[PDB]
Amino acid sequence: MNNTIINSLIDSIKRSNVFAVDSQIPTLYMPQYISLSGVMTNDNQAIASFEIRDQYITALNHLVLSLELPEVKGMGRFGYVPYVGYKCINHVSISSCNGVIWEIEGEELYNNCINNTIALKHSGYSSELNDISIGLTPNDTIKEPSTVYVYIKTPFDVEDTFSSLKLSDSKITVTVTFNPVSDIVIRDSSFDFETFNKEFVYVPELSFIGYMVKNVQIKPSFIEKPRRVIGQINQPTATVTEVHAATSLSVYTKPYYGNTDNKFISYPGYSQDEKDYIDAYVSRLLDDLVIVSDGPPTGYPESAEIVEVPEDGIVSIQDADVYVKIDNVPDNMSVYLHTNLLMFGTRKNSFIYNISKKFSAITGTYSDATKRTIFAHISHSINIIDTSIPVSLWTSQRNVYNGDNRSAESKAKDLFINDPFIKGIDFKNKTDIISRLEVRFGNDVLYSENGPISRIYNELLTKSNNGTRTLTFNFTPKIFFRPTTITANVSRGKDKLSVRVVYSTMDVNHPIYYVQKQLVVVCNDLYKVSYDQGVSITKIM
Amino acid sequence: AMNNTIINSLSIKRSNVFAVDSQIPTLYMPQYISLSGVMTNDNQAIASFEIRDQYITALNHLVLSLELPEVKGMGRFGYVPYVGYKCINHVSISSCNGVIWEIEGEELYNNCINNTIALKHSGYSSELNDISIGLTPNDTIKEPSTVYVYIKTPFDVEDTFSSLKLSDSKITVTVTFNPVSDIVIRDSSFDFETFNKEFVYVPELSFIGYMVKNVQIKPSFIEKPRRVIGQINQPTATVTEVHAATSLSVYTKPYYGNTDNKFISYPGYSQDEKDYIDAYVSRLLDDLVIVSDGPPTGYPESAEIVEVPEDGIVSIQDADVYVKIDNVPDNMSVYLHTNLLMFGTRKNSFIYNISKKFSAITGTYSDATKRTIFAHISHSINIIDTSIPVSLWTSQRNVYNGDNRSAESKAKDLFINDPFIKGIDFKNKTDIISRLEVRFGNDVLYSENGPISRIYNELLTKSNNGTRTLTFNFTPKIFFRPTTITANVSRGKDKLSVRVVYSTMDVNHPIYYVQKQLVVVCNDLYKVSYDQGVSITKIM
Amino acid sequence: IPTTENLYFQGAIKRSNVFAVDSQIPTLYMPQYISLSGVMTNDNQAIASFEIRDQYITALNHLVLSLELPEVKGMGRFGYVPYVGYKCINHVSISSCNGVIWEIEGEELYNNCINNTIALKHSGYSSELNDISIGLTPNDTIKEPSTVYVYIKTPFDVEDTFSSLKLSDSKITVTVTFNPVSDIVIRDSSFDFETFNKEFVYVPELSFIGYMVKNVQIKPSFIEKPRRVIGQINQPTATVTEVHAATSLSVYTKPYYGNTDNKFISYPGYSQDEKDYIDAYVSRLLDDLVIVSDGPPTGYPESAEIVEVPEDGIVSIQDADVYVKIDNVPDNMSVYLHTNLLMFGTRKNSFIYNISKKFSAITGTYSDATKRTIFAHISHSINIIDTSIPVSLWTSQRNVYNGDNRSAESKAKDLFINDPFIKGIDFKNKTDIISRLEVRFGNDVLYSENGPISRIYNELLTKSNNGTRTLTFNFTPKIFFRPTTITANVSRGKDKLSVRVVYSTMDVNHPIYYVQKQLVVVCNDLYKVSYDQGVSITKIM
Ligand SMILES: CO[C@H]1/C=C/O[C@@]2(C)Oc3c(C)c(O)c4c(c3C2=O)C2=NC3(CCN(CC(C)C)CC3)NC2=C(NC(=O)/C(C)=C\C=C\[C@H](C)[C@H](O)[C@@H](C)[C@@H](O)[C@@H](C)[C@H](OC(C)=O)[C@@H]1C)C4=O
Repeated sequence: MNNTIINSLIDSIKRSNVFAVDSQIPTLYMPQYISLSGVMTNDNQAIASFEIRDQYITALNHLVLSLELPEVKGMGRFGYVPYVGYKCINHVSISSCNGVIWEIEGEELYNNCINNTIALKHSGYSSELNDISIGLTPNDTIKEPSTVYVYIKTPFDVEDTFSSLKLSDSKITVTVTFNPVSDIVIRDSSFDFETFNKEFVYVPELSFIGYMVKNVQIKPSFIEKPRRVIGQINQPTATVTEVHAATSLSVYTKPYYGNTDNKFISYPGYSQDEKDYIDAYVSRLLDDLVIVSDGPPTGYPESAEIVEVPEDGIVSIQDADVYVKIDNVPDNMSVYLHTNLLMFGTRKNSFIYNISKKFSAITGTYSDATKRTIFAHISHSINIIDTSIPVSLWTSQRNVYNGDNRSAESKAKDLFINDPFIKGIDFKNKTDIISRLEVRFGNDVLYSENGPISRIYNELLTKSNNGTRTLTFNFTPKIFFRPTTITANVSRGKDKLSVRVVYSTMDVNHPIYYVQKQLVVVCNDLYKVSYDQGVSITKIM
Repeated sequence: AMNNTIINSLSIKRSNVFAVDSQIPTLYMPQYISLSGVMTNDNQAIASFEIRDQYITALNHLVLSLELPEVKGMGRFGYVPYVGYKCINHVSISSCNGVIWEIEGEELYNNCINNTIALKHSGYSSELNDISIGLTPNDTIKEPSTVYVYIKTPFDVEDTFSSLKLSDSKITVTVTFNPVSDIVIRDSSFDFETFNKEFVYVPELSFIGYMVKNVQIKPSFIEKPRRVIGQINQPTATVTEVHAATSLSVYTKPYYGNTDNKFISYPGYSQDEKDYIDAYVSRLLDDLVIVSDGPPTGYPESAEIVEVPEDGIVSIQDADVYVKIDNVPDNMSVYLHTNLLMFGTRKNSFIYNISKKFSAITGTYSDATKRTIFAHISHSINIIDTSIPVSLWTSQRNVYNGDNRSAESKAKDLFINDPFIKGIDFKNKTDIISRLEVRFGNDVLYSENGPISRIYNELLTKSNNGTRTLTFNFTPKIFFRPTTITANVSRGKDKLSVRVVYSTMDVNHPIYYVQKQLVVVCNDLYKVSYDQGVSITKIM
Repeated sequence: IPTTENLYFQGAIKRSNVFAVDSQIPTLYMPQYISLSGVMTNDNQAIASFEIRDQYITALNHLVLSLELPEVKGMGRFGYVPYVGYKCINHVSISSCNGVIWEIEGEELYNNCINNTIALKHSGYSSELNDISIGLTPNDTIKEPSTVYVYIKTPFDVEDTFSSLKLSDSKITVTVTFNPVSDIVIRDSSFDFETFNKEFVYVPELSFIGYMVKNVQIKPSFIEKPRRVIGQINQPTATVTEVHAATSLSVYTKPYYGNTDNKFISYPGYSQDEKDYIDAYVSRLLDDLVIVSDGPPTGYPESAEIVEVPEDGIVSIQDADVYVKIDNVPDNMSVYLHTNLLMFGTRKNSFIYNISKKFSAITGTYSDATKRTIFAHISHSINIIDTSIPVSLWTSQRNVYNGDNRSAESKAKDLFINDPFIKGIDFKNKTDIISRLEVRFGNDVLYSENGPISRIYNELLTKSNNGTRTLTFNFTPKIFFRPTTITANVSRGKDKLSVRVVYSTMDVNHPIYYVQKQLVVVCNDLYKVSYDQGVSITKIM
């Protein structure tokens, strides 16, 4: 230590000790990780029930659901959706003999864990699970058996032991409803889904941190329970009734693919970036987009317009110019460009949405050894929306053209995607289709915004990179304080939350226009956690 | 079920760790409030936001929205990474009694540098930061976008507890903006003259407002940052009237006022050290290795383009460059530019040559596109090379021509005016400080050779890009009165004098001529009193 | 119609103040960053002693050890292990005149900092340090001199000034024992390690945050000291004796490479992902795997089976088919495939583990200019285990075949890896080799598991992606509360923690089977910090 600091200190005011503290004796307890097998029940929806009844387990928290993924054998393309564990959850319910204590919808549990990288990884996020593997023979192993762990985040984990679920000498039932296996699987037509669906069984195990407490001093607390309201298809409104004490309100959009066969051209697999989705789509198209053939290429529909690339290299599709230059092309062969690989239009001789027009430069070298074109660099304007268009909409009734002018080989490689937690109108939820949000508490306008400033606040306040337009009414510390809520006024009709959105106007000649939307409104109501005590007499009969 | 061993294991006063009394908080109601400002115009843009409402009792979490316009026309254009923070010059929160809290643009950015989410919202995408090209005068270079800048204040530390209370006073939030030149990376082709004339800052301030029923206001303490920028290249800077300081930060900034702010390359959205280097290598390669029918044309007379021998090795003095290109036509030969960029202060002395920084170049010539497709490059190019302004290659100090590149390459040079660059390179990799000496009055307060104060700053703040910082306060904020370095007016200990020893560079290296500026940041303690409106008082 | 009401707060007793707090006056103190040079001692093991003796250093925390890495000159391949700073630490000991206050093993300090990205970076994680650099001339600079910073995390940093180590007018000694330089260096046979080991010296400097406190009010506290027990080689048990008050128990595996020369085929350098390890291995093998030669290739052992690739492109190695197609092959030359690059078999008529059979497609273009094959795309089933096999195990006595059928050029590029902190049986600790864990407190079974649910909990509760099978007993916030421990019953015999694992069964014909294992058990015991007659620690019993 230098002299200047010594002189600065070398009087007597009431000071708080910042260099020592009294190590308070905590409640005498003992934790233990407890694992239990359930009871399976079977629209023949799979339901697992876990009963927790023990004199020693005083309190419990940190629920983790294990799932045994079986060995997948056979032919065809198969892969699991990212975070497979969360995606196979439809509903989680924690109940006692008095009724439901806390419950959540599958998507909401996922939304609550979206900022937890570790919980998402344990759930099932690997190249082993999420890459689309191919089976060549009926006995070939597509996927090896694996175990996934789903962190069932509850309000009891917030402040560890302080927030824990205290079993007041009663039975606790944890009920897990599962989504059909079709929701968690990405497969092609070649894959035998019918056999798989029948043969597949959900193999769960519930784990939790149990606490054996000596002379526990139980006190009443407060809990936030989530409620979900899904609006009418393509309707820009949704209402949450009986709102008396709400801590938060979330608003988001979901696509509805019930009007399609849920088939999509491409899928990136484990690689989940916006660029990864785009690159996978470009790769799938390139095979049919630029062809090196001896004369006019064969195997394409009559509707297809495959033009020979001039010496200039530029092929003009209306106003759009495509520069195609392939090296080491054999003298007997020529370079061809598919000028209408995928096209859409609602009126004859009108605006046409052509996927071939979304390319500006294609360069590569022809391989004599593999009889394939090895593409070097592609200049395109392909977006996340293009990769998110269901194949059905290209060949829909609304289209005046054939639509899908790809080869039968390409069409056979299309994958079924039935992920239950998709948001917006694209796989990455990039496109914001809400131009204005209006929240009304009864007749009075509670909140309005054009830009997603509520989403920006949600992302900041929750340290999340994928948030939703959320209104937070509670800025008080949880567990130690009674949560602040938006309070109702039944007499003035201020007992409901009415959400109204203004959807972005889309072009009728773009296939995304026909993707149906659903408004999702999530409300977190406040409940009081009480512990029933008293004497009851019963007539012996 | 619980096992027998744990059961067997289980008058003393014990604290309840399994239950707590859910305390009734102060009755309040939060609301996200958004306001439009008042624009004022060296004709510097200033946005004023006035906050006053009988129901807005307190506020925190200031977020500034910015409407980036559609950019149309010809040329290369892109935004600097974290565009939102970069366009902020100064933020000032004041009342009728004066300024409550204020910050310089760079300091606000420095405070949010460890916040990934805040940085992303600010504007960090391929859509904004990649250098896009406009082909026709009506072509859209950049689509309109909205960016969100988190104005981190001392009021967010402990949420409602730390929040700024409004004692029936008018709170003004003043945002001074940097010129649009600082947030834009563009080439000569881009019509910046029209862009600068037509561009307008479109701001909107958002904050979390609180309606508090019967608020019980108490006095608090606030840390306000002060910045002192030293004389260009001067290894000294002094902070006067230091009476109660919580911290002191020291860093360096480059100065490019002696250049045209033009640089050869830029990686765009990809911001790693390797990304900067790879972009530079890519830009030089087409001029470095030429496949031509006879001696290549279009280069200055000063250029020394040598034909690559059958051996493949071209010797530039002591440096050997292996150049081997596949599928070269019979009528054409492989050439190496042996002096692409050169610098020297004397005619027969040491030369800094960029071509000598290459050891192996391999590729395949494309007959279809008439260009060389490079496979693998072995080089010793560093982050400093990518950070040299073009002006320094053709400077007066240089005995050589300097820039022996083609007119095509020179036309692709980009103007970079990022206001928050640190050190002498874009990634602030090179540490140019050999010694730090901090004096309080006349006495040496702290002395260091290695950047151990930076290592402590990075550890204690969980940041990967920190500064040489002396922290005097290790006491928890809000709940305690901050610990400070106290002054002695009588003894003369009322100023912080920083003296550095810059590491000396080679005069024959162009980086030597990059001007430096020493930045000293001091955080003074102020008392916040709500008697007769909101007012701050300097602890002395 | 476009107008929407802009109204504020449209949703409106002893109360705790949530909008204001009393700014308590703290203890009068002054911090200072203090740096000290040590005293080097030399089994000739390196030991650095730092004596802290000052009447004004009242308390201290945040220990940071600086290390001056020298300029590395000469020929051969050389690079440092990632996080070089932590890897050179063997043991850290903080002691006073009364004895040891706190101490840690090198690996445990690293384990405690594994979730701290910043601390790991400061330690030495750069392309400059970790990439394997090559020296061409005896005076060529391989590595430039560098300074690394090792954050010696102690229990005194938990609650900053509150948790800080107080110096009761006593001399505090910080002793740092260093691992041999062999442990922190990755080099080939060409590199003169004999001279390097002789010329290398550890150049340390200890830094800490010292606090000069005016009228300090010292109070007794509690400290957790880690204890490590390493089981006998290939022994599935390990016991921790005298367990009286433990806060946690960690169990993990380590490989033992003493039965090998510590040489490995490949190393990715700075790039440390699972894919980076795999890609580096594939790259190293490709040079010998696919050969473009004028007639049968030379330089390989007689044991090697190099087959000419047919016009078909398919080379069949038993039931495995390898598609090899190289472009621009000269007319005087042919394409060859090494069908047994690396092979292992316990019997002559048994299952043979062949690395060449792990490849399905190899495509590239031959360069006439550089006389090399430039590989475009490789389809393989190479895993993290393959990259983790020591070269010695390919040519071991157990193998009835030659094993290593690579060229002398490839074999000369093999690197010595002596990283002291490797876990599991692979470099990334991906493969879980424990099928069952049994923890006993005395003779009674305390905890048993099949799946790694204790590791899943460790990873969740500590927000770490690289955790260990850990049993936590303390769920109470440190420093404010007295830590909750598993208490002993000396009379009943429960005064020891006995761990037992059941290793997952591997195939005898796979070289990984012969990688020897060591069980590591870490126990954190509770000690009382008493400041009567200087600083001293007492074991809670
Ligand atoms: C909402 O929760 C709050 C408490 C109530 O919850 C209670 C009911 O459960 C607690 C739990 C679970 C705790 O772990 C602590 C306390 C309490 C409670 O009382 C403390 N209670 C006191 C007891 C003594 N008084 C007065 C005086 C003598 C100093 C102060 C509080 N100190 C306390 C601590 N800290 C210390 O002693 C030490 C060794 C250091 C403290 C440093 C600073 C000061 C804190 O870091 C500060 C930022 C803190 O306020 C937040 C971490 C948080 O507050 C918020 C708003 O976020 C609390 C956890 C605790 O660790």
